[PDB]
Amino acid sequence: ILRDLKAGEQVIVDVLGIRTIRVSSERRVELVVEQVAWELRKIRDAGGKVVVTAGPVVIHTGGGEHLSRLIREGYVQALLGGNAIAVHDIEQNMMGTSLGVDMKRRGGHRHHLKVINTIRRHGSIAKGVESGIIRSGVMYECVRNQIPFVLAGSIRDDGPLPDTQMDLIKAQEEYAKHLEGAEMILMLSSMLHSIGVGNMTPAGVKMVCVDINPAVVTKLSDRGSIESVGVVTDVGLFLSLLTQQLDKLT
Amino acid sequence: TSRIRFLMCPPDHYDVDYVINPWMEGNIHKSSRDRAVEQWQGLYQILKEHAIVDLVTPQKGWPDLVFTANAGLVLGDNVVLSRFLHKERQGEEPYFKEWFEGNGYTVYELPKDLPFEGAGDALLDREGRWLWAGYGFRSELDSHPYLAKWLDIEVLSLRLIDERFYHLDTCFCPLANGYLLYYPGAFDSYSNRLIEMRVAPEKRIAIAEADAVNFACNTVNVESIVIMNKASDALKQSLTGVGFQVLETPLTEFLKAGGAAKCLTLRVTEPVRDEVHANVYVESRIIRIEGHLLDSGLINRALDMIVDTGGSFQVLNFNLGEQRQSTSAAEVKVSAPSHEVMEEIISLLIDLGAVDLPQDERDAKLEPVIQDGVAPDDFYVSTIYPTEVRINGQWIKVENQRMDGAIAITQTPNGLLAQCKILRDLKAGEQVIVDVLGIRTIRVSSERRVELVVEQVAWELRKIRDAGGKVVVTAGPVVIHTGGGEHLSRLIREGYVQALLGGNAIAVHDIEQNMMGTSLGVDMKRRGGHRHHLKVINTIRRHGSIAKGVESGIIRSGVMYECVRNQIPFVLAGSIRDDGPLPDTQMDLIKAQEEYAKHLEGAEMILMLSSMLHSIGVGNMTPAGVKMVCVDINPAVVTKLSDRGSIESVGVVTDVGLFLSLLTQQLDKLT
Amino acid sequence: ILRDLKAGEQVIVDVLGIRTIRKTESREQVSSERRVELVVEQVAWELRKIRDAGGKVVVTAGPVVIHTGGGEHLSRLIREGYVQALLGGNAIAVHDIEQNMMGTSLGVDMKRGVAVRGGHRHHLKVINTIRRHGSIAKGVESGIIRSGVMYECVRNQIPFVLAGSIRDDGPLPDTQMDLIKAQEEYAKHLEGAEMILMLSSMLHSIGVGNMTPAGVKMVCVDINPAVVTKLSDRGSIESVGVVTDVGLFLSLLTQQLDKLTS
Amino acid sequence: VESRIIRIEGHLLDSGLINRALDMIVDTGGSFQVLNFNLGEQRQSTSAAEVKVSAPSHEVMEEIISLLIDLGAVDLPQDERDAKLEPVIQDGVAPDDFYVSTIYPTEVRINGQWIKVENQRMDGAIAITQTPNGLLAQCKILRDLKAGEQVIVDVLGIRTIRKTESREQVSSERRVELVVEQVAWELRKIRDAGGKVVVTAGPVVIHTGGGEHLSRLIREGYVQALLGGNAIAVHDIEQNMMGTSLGVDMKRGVAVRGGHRHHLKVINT
Repeated sequence: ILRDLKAGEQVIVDVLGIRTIRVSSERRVELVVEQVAWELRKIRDAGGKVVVTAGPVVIHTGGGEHLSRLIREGYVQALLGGNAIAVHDIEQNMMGTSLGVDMKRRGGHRHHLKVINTIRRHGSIAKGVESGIIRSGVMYECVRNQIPFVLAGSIRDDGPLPDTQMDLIKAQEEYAKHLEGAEMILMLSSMLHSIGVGNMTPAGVKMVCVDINPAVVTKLSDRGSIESVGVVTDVGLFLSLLTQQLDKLT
Repeated sequence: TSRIRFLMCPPDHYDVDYVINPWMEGNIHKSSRDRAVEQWQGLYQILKEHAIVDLVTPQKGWPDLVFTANAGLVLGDNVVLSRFLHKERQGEEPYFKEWFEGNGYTVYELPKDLPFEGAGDALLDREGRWLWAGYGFRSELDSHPYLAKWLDIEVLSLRLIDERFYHLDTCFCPLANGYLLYYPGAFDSYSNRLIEMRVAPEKRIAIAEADAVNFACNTVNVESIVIMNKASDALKQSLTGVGFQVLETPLTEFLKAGGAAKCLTLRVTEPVRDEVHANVYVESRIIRIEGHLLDSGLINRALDMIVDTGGSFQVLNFNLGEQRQSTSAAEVKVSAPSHEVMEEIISLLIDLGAVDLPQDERDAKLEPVIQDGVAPDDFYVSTIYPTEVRINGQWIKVENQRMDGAIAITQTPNGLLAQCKILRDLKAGEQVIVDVLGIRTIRVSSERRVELVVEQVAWELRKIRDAGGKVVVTAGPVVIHTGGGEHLSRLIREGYVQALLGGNAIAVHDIEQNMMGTSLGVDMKRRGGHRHHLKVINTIRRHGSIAKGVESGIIRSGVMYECVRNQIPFVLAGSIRDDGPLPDTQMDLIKAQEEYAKHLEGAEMILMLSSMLHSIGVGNMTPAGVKMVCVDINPAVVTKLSDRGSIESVGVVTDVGLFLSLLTQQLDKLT
Repeated sequence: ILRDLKAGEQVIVDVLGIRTIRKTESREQVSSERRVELVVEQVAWELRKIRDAGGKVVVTAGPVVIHTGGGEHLSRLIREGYVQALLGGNAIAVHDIEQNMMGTSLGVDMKRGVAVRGGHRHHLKVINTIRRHGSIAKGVESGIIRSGVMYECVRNQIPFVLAGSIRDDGPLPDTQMDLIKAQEEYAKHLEGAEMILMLSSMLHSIGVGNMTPAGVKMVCVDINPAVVTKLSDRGSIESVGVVTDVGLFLSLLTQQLDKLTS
Repeated sequence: VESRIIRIEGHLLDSGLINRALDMIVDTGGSFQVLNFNLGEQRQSTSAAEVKVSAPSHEVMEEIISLLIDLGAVDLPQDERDAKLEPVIQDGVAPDDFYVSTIYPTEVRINGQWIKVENQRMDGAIAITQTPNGLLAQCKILRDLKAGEQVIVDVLGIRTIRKTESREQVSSERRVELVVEQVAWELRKIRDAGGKVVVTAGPVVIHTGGGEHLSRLIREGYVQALLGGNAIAVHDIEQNMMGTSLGVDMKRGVAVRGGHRHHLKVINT
């Protein structure tokens, strides 16, 4: 694996001399989008704090440009996620793919691993931005607008990126710290990061939980309706309707 | 007496100190004192150019005293003092009372713990003809009869349903010359119907959400002048177009507490008409419910049903019963804003076993069947539960109980017979129970994917329409339920659909959504009873066809409407589950299959909008070469129809309302 | 279509002298096991109690019963006196007869529990054969139908009603295509019912539900939790619903019924 | 058997607050008797009820009172007592019977005085300390507890301060069976040949009652290594020690609420 390579080893490049041997209604979504957009604009305007958690499905499904727009226009004060969402976002922006899938419509792991290796060689996402190889997207806007982010590691992480916190005691601490003072947590199909964040968050914080996995949603919409809202829908579609609605409010 | 007087109160002690509405949330001690004073001065000085303004003395610890609209409601020499729901504003009441007394008003006071929040929740018709009174968040429905009596005026009740628009004056603004500025989405379907019955279309200025969250309805109308926080260009054009002069003055510091220009003012010189007198549409009825009330949660379920349906309550007494296992009993006064809503409520409470007090028990009302297969207006709709009805002072058991029928009363050799019958089995001359008296019971696709298919399908639809080709649509009731009917009827109106194939249920729900704003009793504005549904079926059966319903003017919009108005052929194939059915529904399925087949001839595209079995049936009839577009969340009507190869059959697994929404949006982009 | 053929017409048989002319581009492309098991235990007990007391049990059933291998178990239930009436559509009868005559069932490999393509020939053959004999009952009498759900209904004189639908192939001559009469026939057989067993039959289950008063035990089995959640709105003392494989459900039910009367 | 009278106030009849309280009592293993009910005069007036709660043991009583505390159940003002405190003796370990915190704003009674708990979160312990700025009550996760800290145990002297609006609200059986037949055969073949079988497992194994069967597989030599997370180990141990599993009633195959106490107890132990 990349992180185990040692200075002085010879590595095969190019491709020569290699062979192998053998659920929510239309009304519902629209009502929640209406409410969440109003609240987001309201909180931003009052200088409050919104925390977003996001999983790779945000990128895969086609929602990354909507998220990076939220981050660029001041609606997001911290981003919590994992290794995979940062890799796929950087990948979509550097090569227009995510897991080798052209966003223009399976596919190889080459783009994915090239991204990981390139960011490891620079040493951080921010140095990738500074050197000019990351020019847009979710991680880009976090760096350019100095929005704090935390990437918590997982057992399945590829690489990982240098930025990824592989000491989970520390990761839980960093999450907790960024959650302080949050008025709203927007959880964009981030699964275990969503559960972890719910466990850390006291009552009184507005929780918005978006996912097609209709039970990260019901497990987080258990804190009562007045402060936790749930929608079961594609997160890219949700983000698309949300940014549209924010524009209507101007 | 042509001189207009307002009461205001300066922001000396104003801030957001607590949270009692959704606007205050996040805003504690976030008000700027300088900007608040400057904004308040802006409004105050504009108002003084057009009217008289008195001031209440400001008071430390009661910041929302600036919102004088809620002090009470004045009409002539009488005032009904506000009783606030939240303790944080209740401390204002003595200072408001003091001002009204000092100015010689006759002050009426509601019972303690009966909330009513003044002109902020009750807005006079600007010609003084009636009072519009809100309920749902702050003022109680049961305060409305007091307003009517004490201020001697007709009172119309409106139910608020959006917590951001928690006072009537946030979303509703009567104007000079009969105009009305308002936000329909703040009201339930019942209330929207009432507004539309009372105010002609030319006089209604319905605003968009963007204007509503700027508090554009929270407007002070002096004569031809309207003063408000901010108006869009569109809104300014509408208002100036009918002769108002619009004056804007920023009030964002007060929006932080959930109020604007109108909330900051109380008009104390209001038009008093000699011919105007007390009139109350609110009605009430006392019921008794008995059993293990606390344990079963039965009383909780009854009360929630009363409130969800649009009414109100007051528990008059609750008795525990004196041994640990014995049943409890509660007497509950139930209130409703109209007779129509009362009937819906009483129908639901009947199933739960609610009964009259002996002194109030009455015989069932009866009306004659005059046409076979048609019930008289306001027939009671049966449930699955065992039921008794009171005829000539005697309770008799209903036979052949079944939901969604009418109860027919007939005379026989051995006495009165009460029989549950489906509408189509009613015979001329039978008597049917109407109203609600004398009735009781006895116990998957990604974002990219959807967008790509929408793009392709929109292009193809516009292309086919423009070349004069033929598009057939099949549609199931989920199109209506999910919220997609207006999108479908638009496709039909603008020439994209040459025939519509469906079943009984989609026609019933579409007509229902358009006549009463519900679908299976669900308000589209956000379970529910079968009354609306059965009333639709019965009404169309009485006219004899959907087209005669259109012609007579009772169907005025929607999917079936546009089919009739644009002479688009439709076929409704029957099913084993059909209610009624509608007259138009083909219950001979050999014939229905033939009529489907005939309408499918020459089709270049079939758009199947989650129509399930009608989709399968249509696929079986259709040769290769016809473009098939299959939309459904049931991800295997989709895979079973997308089996004819990708070049001619396209499938998406998604909400059909969302799909239709994106489709009509995309069609507009192509212009 | 078959029902439109007229005596005297010449019809292509066999497979000679037929070709396609497709253009180039065309030819070239929720309930856990523990839950289900406790529900089955409660239903099996209610079911034996009702049969011994001589009560009436009505079953509605759709094709997924055959596809999941539930057919043998439903057959057994009918054979041993638990089913007094059977309500369904065209499709369950054709699939049951196909599975029993040909060992196949349009769209599903029953034996391997997976979808398959093709199979229309066996399906249409069955429909044509029953139309030739003129009824399911004559198909049993002539000995061409020898086993299965429809067979047991005929042999034990259990009444059945097949309500037509807009998607019906054929239909069978038994299938009632006049839906006013179909609703009347359903309502008649529902009279006196103490339990209704709804075995993933979607539209028929809702129709039956509409027609059924309180005081009737409703058991609703379907892999789609959307129809189960609909039909289960009568409170947990009247209705029960499980979201599961109906063949699984029927298998356990018959196992559980054996434990009771032995 | 233990008994305790509690008081509940609010819009009891229409919020169903009273009804949710009674349900929890009986579902957790207790019983109740409503001793009295004072009905509010209007719809918005508050109502009050006094309820005698019984439990078969102290343990079950604590479970009930923990649930009722969140609904805003309080003591009659003369039955108020100070929260019991026990010291932490081992870093990152709470004393036995530590109270388990919730998401809700919470006060605790220390020498006759009600004190607001800071840094509130669920599944923590509440540590009490005297500081140069007064009494401090702090919600702390278990691993952050330090030897010497005083921690609330039992269920006395604790109340919630929730505001009014808050307290008041694919594979068919045949397929699976043929797959199992193929896997069982491959599995026996590999074990007899001395090969290596690795299992990964998540909590849903315990919830669905698979735990006894996985146990059996390991016991009889089919499993050479087990890979999983924190959660499967805690749920397995909880099910076997306590007969429960956070979030699921294994026996009845349905979701349940509550259960955090048993879960946190296992982790702490």
